[PDB]
Amino acid sequence: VWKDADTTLFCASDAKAHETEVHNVWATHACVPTDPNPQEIHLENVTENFNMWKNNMVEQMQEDVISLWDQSLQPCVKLSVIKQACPKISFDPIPIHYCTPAGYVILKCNDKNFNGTGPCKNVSSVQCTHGIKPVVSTQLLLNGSLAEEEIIIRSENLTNNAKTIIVHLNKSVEINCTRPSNGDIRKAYCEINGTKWNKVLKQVTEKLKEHFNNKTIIFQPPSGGDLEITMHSFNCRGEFFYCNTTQLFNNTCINGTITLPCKIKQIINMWQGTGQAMYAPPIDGKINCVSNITGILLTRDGGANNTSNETFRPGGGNIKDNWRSELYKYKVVQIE
Ligand SMILES: NC[C@H](NC(=O)c1ccc(-c2cc(F)c(Cl)c(F)c2)[nH]1)c1nc(CO)c(CO)s1
Ligand SMILES: NC[C@H](NC(=O)c1ccc(-c2cc(F)c(Cl)c(F)c2)[nH]1)c1nc(CO)c(CO)s1
Ligand SMILES: *[C@@H]1O[C@H](CO)[C@@H](O)[C@H](O)[C@H]1NC(C)=O
Ligand SMILES: *[C@@H]1O[C@H](CO)[C@@H](O)[C@H](O)[C@H]1NC(C)=O
Ligand SMILES: *[C@@H]1O[C@H](CO)[C@@H](O)[C@H](O)[C@H]1NC(C)=O
Ligand SMILES: *[C@@H]1O[C@H](CO)[C@@H](O)[C@H](O)[C@H]1NC(C)=O
Ligand SMILES: *[C@@H]1O[C@H](CO)[C@@H](O)[C@H](O)[C@H]1NC(C)=O
Ligand SMILES: *[C@@H]1O[C@H](CO)[C@@H](O)[C@H](O)[C@H]1NC(C)=O
Ligand SMILES: *[C@@H]1O[C@H](CO)[C@@H](O)[C@H](O)[C@H]1NC(C)=O
Ligand SMILES: *[C@@H]1O[C@H](CO)[C@@H](O)[C@H](O)[C@H]1NC(C)=O
Repeated sequence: VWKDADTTLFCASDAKAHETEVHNVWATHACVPTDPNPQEIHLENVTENFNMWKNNMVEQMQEDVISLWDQSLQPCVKLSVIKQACPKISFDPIPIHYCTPAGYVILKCNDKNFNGTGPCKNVSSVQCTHGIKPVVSTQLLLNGSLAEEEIIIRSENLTNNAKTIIVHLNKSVEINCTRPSNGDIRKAYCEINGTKWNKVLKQVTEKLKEHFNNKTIIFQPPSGGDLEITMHSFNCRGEFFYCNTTQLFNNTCINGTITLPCKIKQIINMWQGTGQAMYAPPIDGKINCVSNITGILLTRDGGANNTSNETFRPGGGNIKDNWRSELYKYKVVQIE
């Protein structure tokens, strides 16, 4: 028998001790090696109680990704306004596993269409999660895992427009971002196949209808707020990219290549909440990153319970929701 508990987890990874990349460096001294023979025990006739929006596992990943960025990504000016060293780095996230110490176990929901909250019929017990890459981004969830069957709408409270929505895709759409080798060093662009993106976006529209009484589904650009939230921001090879996602939410098409205009920025608002700092100028050459879009962060407009329209805008900024989208199927329990 077991009870719900919060505990201190430990991480594991396949960090190459030989490597210079900051995530390997970090994982080398912070995580143990992954179990080469991991076990998973199906619990027969067991139904358990999950809640992705209240899982302590998410607060502990957050704490780790902070520690990683604070030792890896050093700005040149920070805080008492300090000026320090900010050397260009090798940067490419690696998968991190989370594991329970003695006397505890992780329970896993295997229901193909589990939404992140409620009971789950097909449960197993494992010692570690799967490998999760700590990808920090807004608007679009990159390089995650995909839903196994249908698209999944996740939200702490659908009818409450203040709660963020996580759309979990079942089909990946590549986004391909380049700061060309050669001139404005800060100009970049992301290409997305519009045929692939618009088909999937229309699948989310029809999915959102099941949950919003077949009311009309409308997308719009974010009304305002932080640059970090009104644009798709993320880190590619150590450079901070800020991309304009207007064309991604073009209701007109719900057929060609979509090119988003992007800006590499040096003055950032730290998602760690540590303020505004200045990073180093970009490395020379073709800065390129190809990522899989595997989810979308949305906020529904308020004040439309009168109309038969429902508007959604790509949002985010709470980086913990990025960790939730991968830990939603797990929860820690204590064994007596
Ligand atoms: N301007 C306000 C400032 N916002 C941020 O720091 C912020 C949010 C999201 C990202 C972000 C996301 C990314 F994906 C990437 Cl790549 C990135 F580089 C940055 N940054 C805040 N300061 C406080 C302290 O009271 C706040 C309340 O908690 S919000
Ligand atoms: N106390 C609030 C906290 N203060 C700072 O961050 C801060 C003070 C001075 C500098 C500074 C000075 C420089 F000369 C250079 Cl070059 C630089 F890079 C940074 N930064 C903030 N947090 C957020 C959102 O995260 C803010 C909105 O920007 S202000
Ligand atoms: C339960 O989950 C396991 C692990 O993914 C899967 O192989 C199996 O098909 C599932 N069975 C049922 C009845 O849900
Ligand atoms: C998830 O499923 C539970 C159990 O049926 C339900 O109570 C909850 O409203 C669902 N949430 C969403 C966002 O569909
Ligand atoms: C994704 O899910 C939708 C339902 O939300 C379904 O119609 C579609 O066929 C699925 N696509 C794939 C590739 O599984
Ligand atoms: C969800 O939101 C609605 C509307 O904001 C509210 O009436 C309801 O109480 C909320 N549910 C919970 C469990 O807080
Ligand atoms: C990504 O786009 C660049 C152009 O910026 C192109 O050279 C490259 O072949 C693309 N990669 C993939 C995998 O499509
Ligand atoms: C875009 O995706 C469609 C499939 O939806 C494919 O048939 C087409 O060749 C793709 N085009 C490009 C330029 O990637
Ligand atoms: C994003 O692109 C649209 C279309 O060109 C433009 O109107 C808007 O001002 C851009 N947003 C920002 C923040 O530059
Ligand atoms: C996503 O994964 C690809 C493939 O490993 C990698 O090349 C790319 O840099 C990753 N993107 C981000 C933003 O981490």
